[PDB]
Amino acid sequence: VEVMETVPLSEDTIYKVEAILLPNFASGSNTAVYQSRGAPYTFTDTLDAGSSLCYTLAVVNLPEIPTLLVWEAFRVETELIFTPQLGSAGYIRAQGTPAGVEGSQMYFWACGGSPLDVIGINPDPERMNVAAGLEGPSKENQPSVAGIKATRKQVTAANFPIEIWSADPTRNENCRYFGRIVGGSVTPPVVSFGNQSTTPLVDENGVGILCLFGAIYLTSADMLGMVGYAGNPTLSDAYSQQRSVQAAFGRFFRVHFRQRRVK
Amino acid sequence: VEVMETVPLSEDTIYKVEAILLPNFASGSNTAVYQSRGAPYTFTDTLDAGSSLCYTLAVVNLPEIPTLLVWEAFRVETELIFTPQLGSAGYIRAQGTPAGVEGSQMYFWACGGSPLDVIGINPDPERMNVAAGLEGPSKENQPSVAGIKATRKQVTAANFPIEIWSADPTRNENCRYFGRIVGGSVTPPVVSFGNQSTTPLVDENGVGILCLFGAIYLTSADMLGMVGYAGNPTLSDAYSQQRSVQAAFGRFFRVHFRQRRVKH
Amino acid sequence: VEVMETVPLSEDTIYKVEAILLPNFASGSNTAVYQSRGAPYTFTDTLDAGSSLCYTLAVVNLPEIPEALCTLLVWEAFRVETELIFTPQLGSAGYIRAQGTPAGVEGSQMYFWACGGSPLDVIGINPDPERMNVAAGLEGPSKENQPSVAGIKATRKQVTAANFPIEIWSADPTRNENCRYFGRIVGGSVTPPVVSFGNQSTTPLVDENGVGILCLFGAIYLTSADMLGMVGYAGNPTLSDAYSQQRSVQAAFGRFFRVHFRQRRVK
Amino acid sequence: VEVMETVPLSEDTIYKVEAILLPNFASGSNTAVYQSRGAPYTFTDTLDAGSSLCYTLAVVNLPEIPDDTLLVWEAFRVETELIFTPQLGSAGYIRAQGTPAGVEGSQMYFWACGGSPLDVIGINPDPERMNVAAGLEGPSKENQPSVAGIKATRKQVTAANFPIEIWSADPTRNENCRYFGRIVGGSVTPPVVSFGNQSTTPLVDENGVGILCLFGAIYLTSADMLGMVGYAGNPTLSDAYSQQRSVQAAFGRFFRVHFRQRRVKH
Amino acid sequence: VEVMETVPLSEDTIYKVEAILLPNFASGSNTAVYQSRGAPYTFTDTLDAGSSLCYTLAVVNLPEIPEALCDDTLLVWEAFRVETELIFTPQLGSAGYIRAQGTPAGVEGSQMYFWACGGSPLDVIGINPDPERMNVAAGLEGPSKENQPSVAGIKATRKQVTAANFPIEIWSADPTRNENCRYFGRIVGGSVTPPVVSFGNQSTTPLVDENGVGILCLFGAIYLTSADMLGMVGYAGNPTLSDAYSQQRSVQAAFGRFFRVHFRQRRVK
Ligand code: NA
Ligand code: NA
Ligand code: NA
Ligand code: NA
Ligand code: NA
Ligand code: NA
Ligand code: NA
Repeated sequence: VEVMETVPLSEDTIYKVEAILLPNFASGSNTAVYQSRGAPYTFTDTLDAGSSLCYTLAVVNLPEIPTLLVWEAFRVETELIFTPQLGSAGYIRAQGTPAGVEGSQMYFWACGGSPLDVIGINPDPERMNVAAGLEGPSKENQPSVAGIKATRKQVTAANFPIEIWSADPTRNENCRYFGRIVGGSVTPPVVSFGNQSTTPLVDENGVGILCLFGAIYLTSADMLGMVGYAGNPTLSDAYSQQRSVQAAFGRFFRVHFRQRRVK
Repeated sequence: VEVMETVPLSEDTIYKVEAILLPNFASGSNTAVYQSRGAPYTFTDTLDAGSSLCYTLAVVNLPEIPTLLVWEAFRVETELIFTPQLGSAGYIRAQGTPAGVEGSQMYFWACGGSPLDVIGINPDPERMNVAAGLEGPSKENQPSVAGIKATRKQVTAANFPIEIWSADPTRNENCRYFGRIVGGSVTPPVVSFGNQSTTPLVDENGVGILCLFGAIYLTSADMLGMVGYAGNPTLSDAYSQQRSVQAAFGRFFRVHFRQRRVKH
Repeated sequence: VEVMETVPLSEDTIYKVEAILLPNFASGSNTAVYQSRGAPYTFTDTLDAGSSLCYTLAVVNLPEIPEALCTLLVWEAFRVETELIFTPQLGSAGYIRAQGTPAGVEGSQMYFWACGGSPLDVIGINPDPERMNVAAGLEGPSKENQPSVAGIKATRKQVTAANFPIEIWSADPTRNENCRYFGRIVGGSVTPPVVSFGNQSTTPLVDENGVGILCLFGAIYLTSADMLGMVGYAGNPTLSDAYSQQRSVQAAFGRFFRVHFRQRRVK
Repeated sequence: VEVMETVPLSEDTIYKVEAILLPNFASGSNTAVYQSRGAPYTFTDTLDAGSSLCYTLAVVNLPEIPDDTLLVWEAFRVETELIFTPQLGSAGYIRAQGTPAGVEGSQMYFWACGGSPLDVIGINPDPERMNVAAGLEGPSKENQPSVAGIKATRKQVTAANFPIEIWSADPTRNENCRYFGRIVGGSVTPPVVSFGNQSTTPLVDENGVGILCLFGAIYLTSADMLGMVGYAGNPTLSDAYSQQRSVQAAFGRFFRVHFRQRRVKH
Repeated sequence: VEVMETVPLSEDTIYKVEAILLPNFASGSNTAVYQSRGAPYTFTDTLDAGSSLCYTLAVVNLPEIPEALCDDTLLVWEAFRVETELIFTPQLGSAGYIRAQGTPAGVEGSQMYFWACGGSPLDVIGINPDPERMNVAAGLEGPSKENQPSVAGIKATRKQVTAANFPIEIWSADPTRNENCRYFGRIVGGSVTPPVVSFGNQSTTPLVDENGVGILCLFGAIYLTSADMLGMVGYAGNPTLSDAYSQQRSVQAAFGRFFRVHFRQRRVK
């Protein structure tokens, strides 16, 4: 598509979308399950549906506009919704203190004119399996790296686990995304939030996200760590059967649009 | 409301409000309790009044001003008041050293023309309860997420626990807020403070907080971690009965105002 | 006072003050005790003189300005260089027997400096008044059954002597009008300190109107406190119950200040 | 070479290269072995081929370009990003703490873009005790001290078997190259990987001159070690399971390099 | 001296110095010992030569300037910016292993990262942190024994780093001196703190003051000083971080600190 000039700003040529994407521990491709804590995360060699956080997706329809004019997203405000977890996450008997949330984390958002492109990799393919309800890589004896043989798909269903699928920097042409992954078994999360920040979506030529299909595609995943059961001990072998993934309560998006002429 | 021009600055067309919001571990709606350490935090299934930190609110009336002129808050200085805690927090017997303050944290302030809008979510509703003296989510079988069915309220009383209520980004239109949450069981807090920094409150159009009701609404919550009892061991099973939430001693606000012409 | 223009710069109308403020574990008001490690910090319910780090203060007289009174000329501090003096602590702090390695310095921290035209205004709060006492040699809050918060009943005064413990006294943001200060507190029982230093950085002291610290009393007031953590005794185990009797607060060796002045007309 | 003016930008005078460099636990100089986890890292006195992460190299051909001066491609900026996913149970579990182990430990994040191979210095950190296996490049055995002095072994990364535990970028060379590295120590340090598709890094020096591809190719080199991990379904971070503990690398490092044309004179 | 204008830049009026300062665990003043790991660090009350990291110094002579002295003015070399970078590699099994945690030990512990560039030697202050209990071995420069307190006051021992035997556990840069020098340091405490080393070949640091004046090489040389301690390590193939292997724990330094210093000429009176 050839990109031409923006349409002069006025009440009729601007738009905004607000959404909260909810944490998703899907059971299957067409069954997102919205809950902020997973089912207990078992220590088996298999990634299980219900305990493994998946990307959340939202496709938000934009108004029809009467060469062609399309909506162009030029900035986004995005913020996580969360509260501090003390006793809600159980307690550490050995330290006589609330456990809180801690562990490995992922903070991720994307805004695009089409679905998020991802690469699916099994990190320990001699040993690790992906349950039938979740999208896993193809079984083609490919190595555990992001090469030409790696499985590539788009996030168009509820069951893409974040422990398998990474954003594909070789695609995602008409999309902006940002991610941060933190390792460690007990690492503290840090969640900053407010209502004053905004992120531009325009490239070096001043071009934002062109909504050529008349919708905006929002994708997110926000894992903050692991937690136990409220009122119970945790962070011990004895209570390993109750340890669960904690996600944020939601990721807010406010996307701002103008109109762009394209050919 | 239609926002028009600012009034030319002069002695009579500016104002400032100073306040220190004090930590609050309320026992009920109409009873804030100002203390910087909570009652001991018990490991039960219930969030209890007295041991769970709640938002602190202040509504500060602004002078009458003789289309309509209103006070517009355009910037704020806000700072935490605290001191290092060593032996005041107990000691760790196994490590032969003062315990200090450590654990999960929240640092939060808001400035607005009306009360802070919040979302209330029970993070483990099958197991966790909120005591009668605290505001809890409605019991409508909603899932534990910030969706359409999540309980939405305004912070208009002393008994909104931070372990339940988060600022609502779908609302708070005439308000600026900033928050930071740190997890972990024993995470060290970091508190920086001074008297040289300021934060603007104006949006993209140069418009600050319009005090349409003739008052500025300040809201804060500042949890620095957990502590034990001075002179006693802590961070062990044996002394969990004494472990308490530590808040800052206060959050200072200095809010600066000009006047703005508006049309209702 | 009403602030007017700066006096044009020249050899005669600028000045600088250099000082190193030394760590102070005072035993009383008029006898600062300069040492970089406190007496062993006991686990009693009392903050003890000798083991608790106190603010350090220096009041430095500035030159008389000839024909100052007419409008009056005063010295105006408009920027400051300030840096901590320290060295890495390995075996000097003892060793951790269980981990077979030098202990170093670790624990809760405070880094603080202030520059002003009068003493630092502070608020004094006992964090656990049902249980904790302040020893008689140190300035403590008044005993007026006030809650342990920074409210209107909290004890307020100025740091004018050697015996204000940092575990009690915090800078007062409702006062300190002709003073700039910056503090950072770090919690945790074993937190590593980080000390960055150099001789290239400078901090401005001017407000939004371009006005720095006006030295109306004829002196610059410097206040500091720099606690880096806890340490043991060289050659001995530490970080254990058995050696808790030897655990002491470590401060920096000094805080350097270089304050730069010009002249300002007021009335 | 004398550097002259850039060629006016147009469709025919600009180019870009995309590549994903893959983690390499080489068995020998002849063959990179692309895998994101090493073979188990044994606690012997020898660095072993297959368990030690090596630099990855890619030489990417650029198009031929149609007085005594020449046009060459000039790389003026680069987008580079790591491809990874969070590791929970895929890394085993910590039995004592009843929780997934994740990835943690010492780290290295490194990229280079150049007109010729990366210049490196090879140092044995403990030469009285530590050996380097025959399948990996090690320093010369010339009784040199364990420091980066004039006697240290200097080589270029032109093969698959340069272990990052021995070979560091040489700041005395690497003239027509930009590189950036970060090493993090500690036995259990959490890695932090930030990524996105909005960031770009300039490659131009103080004279506005980028990487001059005098040989008609761009040389990319990387290494990205994120920590250690165990086996999925098994305990780890204990003596009992030390025989399974393995180095974890990123799944790949993406590069997108942007070029213009520069007039030069040999 | 009175500083005047810079000399117009040209091939003949610019210069650069490159050096790699190597880690030094000296046993005496005139005998630097270049090695990146010290001898085992004993837990005695004495800082020992061979196990304590000392500053490394390089004094590099600059070229004579033709007709440098003329009328009442003199040309001198002025250092106006510096690139400096640490040379290191990740340490896994090279540092031993932690038996209890079934993993390589790596490098961890207290750290110091320091560089200085000047027209004369680095001015330092020497302080014994625990003078009732701690001694400095005879081969190393230590504070004077004058009953001075353990602080940076007027009785603290002051001198310059002019030899190989100034331990970093004693000697700190002196902010009351170092007039014609720029320095930068960072100390990190803790018993097991991870080091973080960032490096590249794109960064440069200016050496000019508020008046645009860099380091004036009035003595005809550039003085480079560095110290880079990254933590502690064990022995390759052995357990570490335990009481049983404490006798093998050693300080780990960087393999070198690179400097590239850039000069122009400055007229002085
Ligand atoms: Na499983
Ligand atoms: Na549409
Ligand atoms: Na409870
Ligand atoms: Na005591
Ligand atoms: Na080995
Ligand atoms: Na070519
Ligand atoms: Na010793």
